[PDB]
Amino acid sequence: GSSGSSGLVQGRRVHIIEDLEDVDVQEGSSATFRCRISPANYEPVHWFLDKTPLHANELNEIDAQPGGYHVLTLRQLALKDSGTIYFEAGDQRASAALRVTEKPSVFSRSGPSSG
Repeated sequence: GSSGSSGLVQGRRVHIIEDLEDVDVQEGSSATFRCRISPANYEPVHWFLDKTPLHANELNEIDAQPGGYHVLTLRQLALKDSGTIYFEAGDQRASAALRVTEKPSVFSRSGPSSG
């Protein structure tokens, strides 16, 4: 019905070698999200969760193990974070079940980024 255009152009090529698996831990902890994506030396890398972008910070951790092993240690998580990690790399997109239950502690992720 609507209008629009199409296009099929690109340079490099990414291949999801070992897509994520899954994670389930009490909110506020550091959930690790490993994923093997080629080229092993691909970068930069993007990381999303449900419907929100993710960037390395005092809490956000994004390592780069050898062999395209991108590890994401989201420190200080929240029950709301519980969703699905949507990794991005070229023309590929991973998807891992990001589960997050309640935790014993309190006051972790209430309002880090106002907006």
